[PDB]
Amino acid sequence: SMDVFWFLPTHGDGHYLGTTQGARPVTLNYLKQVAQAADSLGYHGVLIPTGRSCEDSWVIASALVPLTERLRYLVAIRPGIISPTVSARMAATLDRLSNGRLLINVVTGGDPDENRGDGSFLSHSERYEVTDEFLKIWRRVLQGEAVDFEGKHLKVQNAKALYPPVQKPYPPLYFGGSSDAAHDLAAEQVDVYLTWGEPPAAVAEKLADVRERAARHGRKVKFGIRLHVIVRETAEEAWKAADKLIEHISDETIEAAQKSFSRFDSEGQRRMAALHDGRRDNLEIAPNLWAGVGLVRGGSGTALVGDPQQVAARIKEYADLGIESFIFSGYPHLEEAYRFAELVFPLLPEPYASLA
Amino acid sequence: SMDVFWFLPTHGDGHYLGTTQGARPVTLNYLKQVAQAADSLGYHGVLIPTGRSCEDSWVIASALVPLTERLRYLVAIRPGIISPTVSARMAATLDRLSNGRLLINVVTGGDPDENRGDGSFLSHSERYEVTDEFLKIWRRVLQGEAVDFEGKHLKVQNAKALYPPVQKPYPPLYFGGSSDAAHDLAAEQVDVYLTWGEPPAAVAEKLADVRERAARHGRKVKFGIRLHVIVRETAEEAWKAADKLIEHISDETIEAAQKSFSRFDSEGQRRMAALHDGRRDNLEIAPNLWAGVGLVRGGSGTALVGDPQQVAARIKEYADLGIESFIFSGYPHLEEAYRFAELVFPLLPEPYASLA
Amino acid sequence: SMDVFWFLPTHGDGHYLGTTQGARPVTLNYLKQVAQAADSLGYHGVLIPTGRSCEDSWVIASALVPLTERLRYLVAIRPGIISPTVSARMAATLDRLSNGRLLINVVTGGDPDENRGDGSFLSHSERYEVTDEFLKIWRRVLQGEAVDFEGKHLKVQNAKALYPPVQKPYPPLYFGGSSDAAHDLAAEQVDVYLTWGEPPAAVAEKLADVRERAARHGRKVKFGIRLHVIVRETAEEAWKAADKLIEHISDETIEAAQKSFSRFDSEGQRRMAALHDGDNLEIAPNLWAGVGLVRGGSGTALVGDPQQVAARIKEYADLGIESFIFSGYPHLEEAYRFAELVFPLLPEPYASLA
Amino acid sequence: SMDVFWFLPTHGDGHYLGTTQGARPVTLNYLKQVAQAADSLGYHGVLIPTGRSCEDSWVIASALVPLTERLRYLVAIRPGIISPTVSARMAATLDRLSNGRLLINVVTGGDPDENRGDGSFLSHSERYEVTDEFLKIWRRVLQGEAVDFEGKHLKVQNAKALYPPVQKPYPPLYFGGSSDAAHDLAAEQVDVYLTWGEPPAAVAEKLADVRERAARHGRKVKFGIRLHVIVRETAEEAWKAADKLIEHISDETIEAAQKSFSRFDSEGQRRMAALHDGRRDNLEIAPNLWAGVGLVRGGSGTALVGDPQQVAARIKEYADLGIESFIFSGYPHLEEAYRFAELVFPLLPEPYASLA
Ligand SMILES: Cc1cc2nc3c(=O)[nH]c(=O)nc-3n(C[C@H](O)[C@H](O)[C@H](O)COP(=O)(O)O)c2cc1C
Ligand SMILES: Cc1cc2nc3c(=O)[nH]c(=O)nc-3n(C[C@H](O)[C@H](O)[C@H](O)COP(=O)(O)O)c2cc1C
Ligand SMILES: Cc1cc2nc3c(=O)[nH]c(=O)nc-3n(C[C@H](O)[C@H](O)[C@H](O)COP(=O)(O)O)c2cc1C
Ligand SMILES: Cc1cc2nc3c(=O)[nH]c(=O)nc-3n(C[C@H](O)[C@H](O)[C@H](O)COP(=O)(O)O)c2cc1C
Repeated sequence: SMDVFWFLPTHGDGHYLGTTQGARPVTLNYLKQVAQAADSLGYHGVLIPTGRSCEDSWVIASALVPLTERLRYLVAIRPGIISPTVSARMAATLDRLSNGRLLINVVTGGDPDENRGDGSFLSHSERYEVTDEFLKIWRRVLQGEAVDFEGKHLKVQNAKALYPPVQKPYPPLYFGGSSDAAHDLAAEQVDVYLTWGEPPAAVAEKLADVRERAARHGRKVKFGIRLHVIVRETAEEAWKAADKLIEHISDETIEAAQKSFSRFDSEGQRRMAALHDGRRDNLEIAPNLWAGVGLVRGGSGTALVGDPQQVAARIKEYADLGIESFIFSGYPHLEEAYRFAELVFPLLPEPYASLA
Repeated sequence: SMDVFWFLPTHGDGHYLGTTQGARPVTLNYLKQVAQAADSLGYHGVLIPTGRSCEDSWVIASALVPLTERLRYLVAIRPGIISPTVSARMAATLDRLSNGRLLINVVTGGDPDENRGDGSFLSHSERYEVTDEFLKIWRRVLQGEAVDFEGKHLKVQNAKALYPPVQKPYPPLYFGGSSDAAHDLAAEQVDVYLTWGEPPAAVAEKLADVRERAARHGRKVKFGIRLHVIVRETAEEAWKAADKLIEHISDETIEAAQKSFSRFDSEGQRRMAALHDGRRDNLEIAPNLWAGVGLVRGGSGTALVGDPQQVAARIKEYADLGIESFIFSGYPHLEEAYRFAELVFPLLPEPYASLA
Repeated sequence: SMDVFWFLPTHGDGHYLGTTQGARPVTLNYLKQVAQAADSLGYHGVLIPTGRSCEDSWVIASALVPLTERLRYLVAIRPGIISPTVSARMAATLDRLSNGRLLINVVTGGDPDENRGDGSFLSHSERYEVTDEFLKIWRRVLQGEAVDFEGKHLKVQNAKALYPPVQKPYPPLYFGGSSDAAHDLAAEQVDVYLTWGEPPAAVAEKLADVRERAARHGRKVKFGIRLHVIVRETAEEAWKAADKLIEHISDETIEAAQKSFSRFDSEGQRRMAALHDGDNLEIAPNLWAGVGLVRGGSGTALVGDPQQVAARIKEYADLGIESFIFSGYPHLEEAYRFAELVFPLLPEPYASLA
Repeated sequence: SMDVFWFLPTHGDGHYLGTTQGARPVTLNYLKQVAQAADSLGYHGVLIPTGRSCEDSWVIASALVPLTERLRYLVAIRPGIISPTVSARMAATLDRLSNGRLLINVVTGGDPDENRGDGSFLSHSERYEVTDEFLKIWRRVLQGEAVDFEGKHLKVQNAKALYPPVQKPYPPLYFGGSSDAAHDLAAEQVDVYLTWGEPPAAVAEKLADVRERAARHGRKVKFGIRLHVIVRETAEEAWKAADKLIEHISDETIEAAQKSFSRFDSEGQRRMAALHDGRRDNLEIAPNLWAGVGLVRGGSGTALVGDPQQVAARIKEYADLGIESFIFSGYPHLEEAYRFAELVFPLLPEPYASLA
């Protein structure tokens, strides 16, 4: 069992990092190009990022749903800046229009400055308290229940969603986060726990922690990983692309990016930035795991680099740990979606082996 | 100058009111039908209702935008249940994908039970205080300002919308409401003031009140009206159709709907229900102005009934009062969009006279 | 088993016959409206007419194929004005793009003036000879065979269609015609035999004739009927709609239509135009011939309440008719009217769609 | 003045020539991908090839017209296998549906076996006699005339097309062919004469000949060229890409392809295969003009290879001869459409300089 996702670059796209050379602006036409490419190639879905640097996820996902047949959309909900009852009605409507193709990514918000710009002034513990109260209302409302809820942060009275979703009991909940509060929330309410591309040993420890917490609640959760990928026909070509991707990066931009990550209140971001510490040398932190992406890009900071045999082998290693969802990306997002499907799909389990 | 809108029945559609006989469920295909009908017939735009009884406005409008060329979407924002910065980003993204076809309807929420289900426990004056603070943030954020705002209800710090909208300074704000708080808010911040289909004398008084208040703020506002329409080739056919529309309505339905409106906290809803009082006699409150819709339906509760000459004549009276936007609807919404465009457009000003 | 089709008005649409009042021109947007209506309402497919007065069937059908999900397209081929190998490749591409939603209507051409305008100067017997030779090449080419064929009219040598169709052995062949040559052709090569809306006794005789010939060829053919439909909630409303449909028709237009039909070398058109002789328009219970007063081709309509309309359909079904191709004025609104009033009274899956 | 076209691979696509390795099947989805890329990237149009090895041109263009906004479609008509009146009606319908985006490529048919497979048994002179009679009927029918014509090959009597086209007097006629009959037909009836990518000196001679013949008819024709393009950021990358494109070609495929080109009765095809003769050495017949494509591919068999500066300079040479249309292609067609648009458009005249 394996779900392979792609990524919609709603914050921008291009050939290189840290420079405007060869940059592609986010347009409806280009988003349509990437989404329809992923649809026809047979990817399970696409992850749509959310944040101040992105166009709105819900507008994009809804606009592309009628233009695609099978592709699923992993769209982010952001508790604390929208009413849970309103959020559930949006989730139901999009799930209904898409005929059950909506997936939910629970995003807590790691940048306090970004959160204060949205009107939320909560501490790290308070953000997860809101998310816990949010998910309880959202899950119960989508199951047809008239919800009365009075917690520390959220209060609703007779909350209903009159239009039930297609997927039961509700669209699957995906969630990522590395703090103790995050792991407790994942073990109790979510369906899939997502992690960024740490080395296999570190990933295994995070998964074991979630399993133990989930077992105490009598639940099991599935696991997914988010990874950039630079795959070519030969390993030499792949590594040249990795060097070419970050050649135009200045040392000033590396210093500014690391200082901005230090201001983030996110344990996942602190772990991702601690793999390189803004150092251009020794970026291969593990076999075929290259951390050059994290020099500038925020969030996902590691990439699998190599020929198809090497990339599939690293995928198999993550798969052997219990991971069933893989969310890949590449620069630029259109071309690399074709490249990954044509070079790696035949080496993956069904149905990806037969798609190519 | 005149803009003629149609209506997207996101809360359901059918041939009759108050019954499930001959009802059309809200599907993507059917909404596509109505929106594409309105686009090709030459309607200026469509109004999309919002509320607990509707599918989500933002998901619907975004899904239909790539499937239409010229048609504009009058979409509702609801201050108090969503962050103003997030709402601004959504408007910008939809305005960008549509290439400047987005119009905003500011909705305060007249049903206290619906609002408490959304997590809002505000009084009537507090709801208008929130909307005042919400609109101030939203308007400035869409103009490129990094906004700091600390009011009674909303507080943002470094609120930014990085993607500017297509329409300047922002997508136009349409607003409806009959209370004194509503008239102050409309005179200060909105672009078009909307009213439901009251008789011309009452409409003139509401328009005169708004003009006077807007002058104190050094502004002028445009005016629009919302009406159902039952137009046939002869007056007898129109009046026969109007009778058939409410033949299945029972007294229990009338009592249940009217008592439900008593719980509503809306001045505009209270004015609309005071026209008919839940009684089936004397439903023609003015020449060719029939209030039979408001027996069950909430919100717009009056319709123009007559032959094309009479309907066009009633439209001119409203235009002579200063009304420039007309938002029409009919049952069922697909067929009646064709009927109005084929029977009434040739009798209206340009460009509607030349479309046929 | 029953297939209910609708109709794409590619030659024009409106509310009334014989007048330009309330007419809807053929645009991409309006064609999109009718096709998407038919798709979402659950119609099996749409028949797309062909002729000098229509937009080209292949262009329209291709343009609507990516905008529809389940709807089938009954598209016409015209032997004698296009190479059979070229026609076969077009059928294959459209069938592949549509994922097997293409249906083929074989049209021989009943208007000699229109045929001479396209460059074909064949007699009535010559038209069916060309069609017979056309279909033999077309059917074999789509089955992957490199075809060598040298007939009286058509000659191909190493004719191949490299892209195989989705439907096997080829997209189904629908054909209509009342002559003895047409019946021989239908019994030998076609899959569905279509007739216009004659009264049941006349329809039954034509079906019996095709059945006997098909048994001699060791085949069975399915049967379909083409019918206009005017259905309202009560019979009085339906008949009022029928009267309103033809109120703008004078006798100058009637004489122009009948004189035009006197030049058609078509057996199915003369049988259709002999039911009214240019009053007493109800030639059978709930079968009204007012449509054929101007419109060439389909000339009868079922008029009545849903119970009456379904009953007339049930009578046709009991004779062996499995395909029904309906239409109404205007074609968008009436597609909804038929689906909401008659589908619940029809067999599966139409009973469950509404 | 310059119009830059791309190409729809309706006969198949892939990463390499002469092998099925890394091949992309022609699907509706993939054609939608290529066409929409060219539309959003700003190409004037796409050329759609015709022939036994392709999916039908008219079905494809009709399928993509509603899915694109500005892109033009250069579609081929083959006289001798379809009635001119029927063909004119198809052009009118597609021109009307596309709102005047249809361009016509007149194709005579160079393969006698393909022509005999379609039922045409004509010699080279007879094919041009048929085409001459075909175009006269087609052009006049589209101008509203009821045409009576009795020629050597074609006879129509009261031929009419009731639906007039959008472009007047008819959609522009593009034509390619190098024989004396082709040059007479182009100078007499067509709007744009197209040639394949021969060296600049040979192209200049052909253009001067077509100019002289057209002047005797008191006409001027525009000129276009069809070329493959392999452009990368550096010249070394381009030539390695050119070498890799034909590395998997075996000599049993070159011999089987050259023997089939001999059977062709096509002057232009004969000149194209005379540039290389099937040899793998000295394929650069002119500065940055590489003939490696014509080793297998029938028809267009020369490519521009180099860095953006070199490719732009070769384009300028052809333009200096009077060429205003450039029809480009690349492997694979989706990726290379972006590559050409991002590397060469800024070096071209307006509007291509401002698109990037
Ligand atoms: C796969 C994945 C996807 C994420 N997507 C987003 C996103 O779109 N926007 C965002 O702000 N944070 C995103 N995050 C980060 C977390 O959702 C959250 O914002 C925060 O960083 C978690 O804090 P914590 O790790 O200290 O518990 C994502 C994390 C993961 C693992
Ligand atoms: C044209 C128009 C459209 C409206 N649309 C909505 C709507 O979609 N949802 C809603 O809850 N209220 C709608 N309203 C009503 C107001 O937005 C609001 O809910 C309330 O009635 C205003 O309160 P007030 O009348 O006491 O000033 C609309 C009003 C008008 C005139
Ligand atoms: C259901 C049906 C559909 C037809 N559709 C067309 C059409 O679209 N265009 C057309 O020219 N003829 C059409 N025809 C007519 C026949 O295909 C053909 O032109 C002629 O009338 C048959 O010749 P015959 O009756 O003399 O044997 C149709 C006939 C039937 C019964
Ligand atoms: C730019 C261009 C495009 C062409 N496209 C086609 C095509 O789509 N199909 C085809 O069969 N021939 C095509 N040809 C070739 C001619 O249309 C014709 O078939 C033949 O090869 C020319 O004959 P001639 O050179 O002896 O005069 C094309 C030629 C050119 C220059």
